Amino acid sequence: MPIEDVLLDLKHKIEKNLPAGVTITDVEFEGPQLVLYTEEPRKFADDGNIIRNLAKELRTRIAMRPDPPEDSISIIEEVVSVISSYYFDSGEVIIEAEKPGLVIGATLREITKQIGWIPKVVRTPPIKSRTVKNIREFMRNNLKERKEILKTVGRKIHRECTSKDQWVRVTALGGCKEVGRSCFLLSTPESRILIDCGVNVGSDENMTPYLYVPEVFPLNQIDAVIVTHAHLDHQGLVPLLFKYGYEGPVYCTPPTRDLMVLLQLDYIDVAAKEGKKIPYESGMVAKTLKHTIPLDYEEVTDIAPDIKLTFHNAGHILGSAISHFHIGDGLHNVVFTGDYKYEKTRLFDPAVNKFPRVETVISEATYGNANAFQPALKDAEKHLQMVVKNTIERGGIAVIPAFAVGRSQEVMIVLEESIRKGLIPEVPVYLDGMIWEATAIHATHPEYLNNDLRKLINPFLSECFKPVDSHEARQKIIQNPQPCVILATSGMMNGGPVMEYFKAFAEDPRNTLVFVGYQADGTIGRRIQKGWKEIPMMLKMNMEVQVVDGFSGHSDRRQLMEYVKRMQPRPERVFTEHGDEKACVDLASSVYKKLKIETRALTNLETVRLL
Amino acid sequence: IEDVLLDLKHKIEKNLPAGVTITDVEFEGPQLVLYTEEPRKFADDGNIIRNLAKELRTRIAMRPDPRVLATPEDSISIIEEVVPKESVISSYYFDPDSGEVIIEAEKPGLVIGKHGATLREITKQIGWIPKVVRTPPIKSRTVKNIREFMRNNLKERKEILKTVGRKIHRECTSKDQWVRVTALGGCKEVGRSCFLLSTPESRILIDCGVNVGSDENMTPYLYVPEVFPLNQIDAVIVTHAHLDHQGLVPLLFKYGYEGPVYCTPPTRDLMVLLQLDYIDVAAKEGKKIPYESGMVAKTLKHTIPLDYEEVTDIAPDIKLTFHNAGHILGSAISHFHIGDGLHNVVFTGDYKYEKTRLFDPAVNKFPRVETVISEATYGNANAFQPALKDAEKHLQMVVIAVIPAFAVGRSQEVMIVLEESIRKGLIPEVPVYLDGMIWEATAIHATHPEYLNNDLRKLIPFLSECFKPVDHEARQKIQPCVILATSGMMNGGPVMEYFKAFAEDPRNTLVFVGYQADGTIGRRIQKGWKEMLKMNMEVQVVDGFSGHSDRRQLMEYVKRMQPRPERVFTEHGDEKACVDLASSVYKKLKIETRALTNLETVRLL
Ligand SMILES: [Zn+2]
Ligand SMILES: [Zn+2]
Ligand SMILES: [Zn+2]
Ligand SMILES: [Zn+2]
Repeated sequence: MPIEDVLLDLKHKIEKNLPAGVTITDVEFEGPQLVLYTEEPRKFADDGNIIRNLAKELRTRIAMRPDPPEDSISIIEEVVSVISSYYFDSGEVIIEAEKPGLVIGATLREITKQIGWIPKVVRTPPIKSRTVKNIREFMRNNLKERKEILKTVGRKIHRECTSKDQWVRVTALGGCKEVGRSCFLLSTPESRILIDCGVNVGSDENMTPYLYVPEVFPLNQIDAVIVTHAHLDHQGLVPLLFKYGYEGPVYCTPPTRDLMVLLQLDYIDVAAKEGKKIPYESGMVAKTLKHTIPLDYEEVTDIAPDIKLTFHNAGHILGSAISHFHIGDGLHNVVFTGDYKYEKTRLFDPAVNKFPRVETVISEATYGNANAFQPALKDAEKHLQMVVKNTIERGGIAVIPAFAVGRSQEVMIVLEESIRKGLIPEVPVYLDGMIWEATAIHATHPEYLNNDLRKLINPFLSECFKPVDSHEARQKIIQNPQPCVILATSGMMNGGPVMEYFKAFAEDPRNTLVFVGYQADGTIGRRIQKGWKEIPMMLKMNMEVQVVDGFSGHSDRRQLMEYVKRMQPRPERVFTEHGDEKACVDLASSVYKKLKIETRALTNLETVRLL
Repeated sequence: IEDVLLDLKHKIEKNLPAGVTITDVEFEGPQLVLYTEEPRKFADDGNIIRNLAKELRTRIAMRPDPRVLATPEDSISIIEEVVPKESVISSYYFDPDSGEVIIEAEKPGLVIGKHGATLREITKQIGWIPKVVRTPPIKSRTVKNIREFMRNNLKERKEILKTVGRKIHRECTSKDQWVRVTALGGCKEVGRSCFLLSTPESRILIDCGVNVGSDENMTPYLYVPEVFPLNQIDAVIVTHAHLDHQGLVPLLFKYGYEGPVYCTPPTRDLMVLLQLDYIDVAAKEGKKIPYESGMVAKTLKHTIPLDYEEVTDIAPDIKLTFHNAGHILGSAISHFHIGDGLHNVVFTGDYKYEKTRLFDPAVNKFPRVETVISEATYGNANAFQPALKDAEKHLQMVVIAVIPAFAVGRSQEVMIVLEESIRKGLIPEVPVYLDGMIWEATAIHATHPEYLNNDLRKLIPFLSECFKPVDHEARQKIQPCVILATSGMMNGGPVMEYFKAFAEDPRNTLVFVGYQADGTIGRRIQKGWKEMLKMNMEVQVVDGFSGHSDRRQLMEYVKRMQPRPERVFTEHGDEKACVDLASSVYKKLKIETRALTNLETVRLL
């Protein structure tokens, strides 16, 4: 292996840059990173400048780690505040403390001295995520395979370039002139990157992206998969890639990682109970997680010999990213927005549109229609409060379909506040179908929220919220109807517990059904919102329907236009996707017309050349 | 697979009439073929096969079981007894694709007999089916070398037809339908045409040309996922014989392609001529050689000629029909019928929508067309060219005169104008020297009279005493005269020897008879560059023999297409040419149209 020889060259380079007294054992490419192993980690914990002075002269991302838990936990517990938990990752120990300042750098220095492990102290989450813990245990149980997969991915990233050609192009494999099954191929002569691989949203659930075409098969030709955010319509078929023999990395933000596992296991579990087609088994979710490499916002990451990736805040859901790809030594820069919201919301900061360079933007277009404004945050809230207030005060209960992550959380923040300020009546807000576990995960990723929510996490711990995922518990809400609010899955009524709630509450006109975001073509929710009163399960709906389209987590028409208009630098092309046909085409020609930027709607199975 | 062929056999045997038997059933290329020891019975009742074909939706030919076929040498002797000595048979060729023997006779009626009597007696005795043809005036050495090569390789040939055949008749496997076109070269440029037409079941490559311009080594983007692995390619279609459309077809074989190449019969012959010449000249001049001659052989073993108007299943869901393009001998417009009427797309290749000295106008009538992919060489708003009659008078008046030309294309139309001019006395007289395979190319025209228009057909000009071929001792000997010489845009060949020596005397003229592409020496000169060689030598442009539709003609072609297409796409022109023509069709004719870009894929359905 002539890659060993570039790692030796790197070892020796490093060794003559190191200060006296500091040694390393080995140097390895592990995923995106160059990793230095050391028998003296304390020395790197004390002087953070070595890694600075090292990365500097090497022009790359470098981590150090200890040369290779139950005795560590015990040695730490003597040496060290009210510690909730520990997690031994990279030779780090995460410590959860109610008072984190008391554990931190004199004392952190003394702790590393005695135990070697590097302490990362974190404030004890108000809520326990059972998913975060299961993933951590699963990663420990699979450390050997994981290290080996990182080595393989690493060496492939640092293979040498072999074409004397330069070009860049994007092929669409789903998510064009439709909402659903987003999946795109960015390719160069050296590299093929897959952005997203979603499930369909609409009439037919089985429909996948066009994965069987020469541009994607054989899957081993794929350098990486990027997941822009955790929504099923963007990650849901990533495990199918593995089923079909993909063996590279999946890159996403840390919260995406956690949500993706949650939503995936739930997808296939619900699919079994409801009796639909099950695209992959749970073993493929495990395989996807073993190949997942999280990256934080703003962390520039070599994912291929000629491609650097940087994630930025998208403002859509927890961990949602805008994906910037820097190709070559400044050959081209392309941004895939994923789903985004160019506006500060209760949970997140606005989508980012400042980049060192951007020649091409591929943007979503969900509210892309000329018509498609959505009410201001403040007005949407008052509207929700009034619909819910009125429903309760007259003895009805308010069913609000939602996704586990996305529309549910913003709705909860509004409700808790409203009840707290005596603006909706004190009444139980039931939460069904993984909403609550999804919310727990937010607590574990404070850095992915905006400043105000960060300081607050406390809304989500209100007495009002009552979770339910027991089926036995569901029936008690049903058998004793009693004025309340129900957030329940799934967000477009194509299935899930919201259908049980609906099957039983749709008859009394006193009740209300609250749509808080768009409902896509072909969905049950969409069909209801069009004033169909006969819904197949066949039972007739007399219940009030209100639409308070303020919590979708997407940029409205104005915001889509402002995002591109105010982008720095200004891009030379934009392409549109993730909207119904008219939405993509309307937004595209609007941007050409108003902003004079050449823009056009993508079509599934077309390939466009960027350079 | 044998088992599905038995199921066909046993099936056909159930419906054959009493007395009629078959031995074997094979897919050979696009056809299902029934072998029989009693061919006479199929010659008498044509209703047997014609019905079976229409029943199974597929072309069917019957052929004699080899066990009832005489050897060629005994067939030659049996024919020579049976036929009158003054029939004067020049040659024989025993086609192994069809169990037919082509007999070339000076007097063809004598070999056929009174009402076919003698042709009947010959088949009776030799099994082979005689197709008699009038002996071509010029002798094509290429045509003869190809025929001999096919005989020497009969076993591999039959086996390649079997393999290609079984692949064509594989069953469909997708529940999806779509069509799309990927461009791999020839977009916003002249040169290295190569397009991929694809469906969920099929991938078809149309053309695979060499570059024309500054850099000769430049190929189409053949190394991308849509083309590798090359076994995924069902078929290669070669629209016409020009190097900028077929010249790298043998590179495909070098890189492991093993399916068919489909083109017209004259294209086949011209392609082999021009390819062997390409690599031979590249050796002598000292440029990069992309493949060896062995790859031209391999290509020819895989070539399957189709005549115009022959509807041909090339894939489980694609039927192909060639039609006259009007550009050069054998040039085709390619119509692809996808599915059971899912979509129809025409690739025009290079074409000319006007009757010329040699050819009829490009065809633009089809049963259906939803998409047209058209050339755009003279696509600029500016790019009219003079009338045939006016072009001729101009050439006559201008006309030592060096005229760069391609082996096939510009050279032949020029030759017809010159011989006539000299004969009538428009230019008094001169030896018209012909260098670099022009003459051999012209011989090939004589072998394909059906691919010419009516008037030239009746005429076969080319045997005038004036024309003097030359291909190194002759070169050196070259006194007032005319020189047609290769290559047509001055990127190399003997015309550079002629030029290296005649460029100094201002007395001499350099005649450009067709466009010169970006990056060529001819283009540089044609722009009035005088430098390196000092270039005081008259330059005249008589742009009337390119063999392409001018701007008016391009527009007329689409404007009168029946049916009207829903989209057109443009290619094969310099950037401004492709974009200009596109938006001109959108504006004038209201048909959505746009120029293609290399490496983009467009979805048709
Ligand atoms: Zn989303
Ligand atoms: Zn989405
Ligand atoms: Zn041509
Ligand atoms: Zn051409």
